[PDB]
Amino acid sequence: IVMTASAAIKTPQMTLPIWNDVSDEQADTFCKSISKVLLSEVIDKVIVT
DNA sequence: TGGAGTACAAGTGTGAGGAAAAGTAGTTGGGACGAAAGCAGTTGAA
Repeated sequence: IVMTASAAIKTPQMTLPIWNDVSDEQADTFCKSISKVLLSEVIDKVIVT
């Protein structure tokens, strides 16, 4: 912050307030709609013959 | 009964020897407490 005035922070974050009518089950479904999903994450095996 | 030759010693010049403790002659030994970060004008080619 004080030195270097870095536009490239190591861990840039963003805090998102959710509404007062949206629930926790609706919000956990919502976090999945944003997060990056590699194709690696859904693969159990790759068998190559 | 006088002289002709002649070895024994009194007597006279030439250099050659003797010695030592000082110095100097050739080899070998030895002398040399530093494998740091995000960042920026220049600068890579697209």
